[PDB]
Amino acid sequence: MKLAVAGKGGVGKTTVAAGLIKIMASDYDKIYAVDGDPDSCLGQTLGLSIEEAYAITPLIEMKDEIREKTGDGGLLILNPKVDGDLDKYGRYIDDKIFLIRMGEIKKGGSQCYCRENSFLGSVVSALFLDKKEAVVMDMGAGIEHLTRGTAKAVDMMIAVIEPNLNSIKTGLNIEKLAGDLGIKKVRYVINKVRNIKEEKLIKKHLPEDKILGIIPYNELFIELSLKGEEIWQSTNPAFVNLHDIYQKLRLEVG
Ligand SMILES: Nc1ncnc2c1ncn2[C@@H]1O[C@H](COP(=O)(O)OP(=O)(O)O)[C@@H](O)[C@H]1O
Repeated sequence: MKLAVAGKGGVGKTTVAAGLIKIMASDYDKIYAVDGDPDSCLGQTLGLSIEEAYAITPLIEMKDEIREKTGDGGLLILNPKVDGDLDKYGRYIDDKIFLIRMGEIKKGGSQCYCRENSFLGSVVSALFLDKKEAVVMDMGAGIEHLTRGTAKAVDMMIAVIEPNLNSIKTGLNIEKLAGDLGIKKVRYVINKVRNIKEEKLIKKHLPEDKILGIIPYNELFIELSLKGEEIWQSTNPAFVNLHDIYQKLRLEVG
């Protein structure tokens, strides 16, 4: 199974991705947790300490492997090859979850251009097309990491939104981009709903079949965030919601 989780920053996109990763880590023998969003740490949210996460060097910073994979000094390999060498780009969090941190993309200007991007692209592409084990990658609303090439391999794009017009619009934006790109399934996860009014607002703009589930606002996510980190276990009343979301998710995929 290949999943993409997108959402504007602050919507709780990383928290949702981590939750799904935690829950599906028992239906698969391995899962590629891919942090495609620099602004938030999928690693820490997954339970890693700020030290263990930093140590897992970001794809964008493997300046040597980038030079070697895209040819150096002489050649230039427009199509870097990366497969068996994936497990060298991350760390196993445990016997099931392998984490890869993309690292922030750049643009610069006529200096050291396009190389590293073809590197990350190769990784993403290999993860979705060449690899067979479940993959769950989170990303911002721009879903910049996906391409028509990989889009065909994405079983589902999960748009995480909050219960308000703006955010709902962003969700719809994501649905458009994902669609244009060729992803067949785009489902929503409304996070941080605080009252019933919000739930109604949601239903008034989004169809029922397009909604995976709702996650209530909960102080726990804030407390566990900066101490326990085990923010996703029976201990959390929101886990019931994740279970529902996940179950509904597998009903549509496989
Ligand atoms: N359902 C929720 N209820 C309360 N707080 C939440 C909830 N989901 C996420 N949060 C908080 O939202 C903040 C941003 O989460 P993250 O998932 O890191 O955001 P993004 O990935 O949207 O930048 C985190 O501090 C997280 O604890």
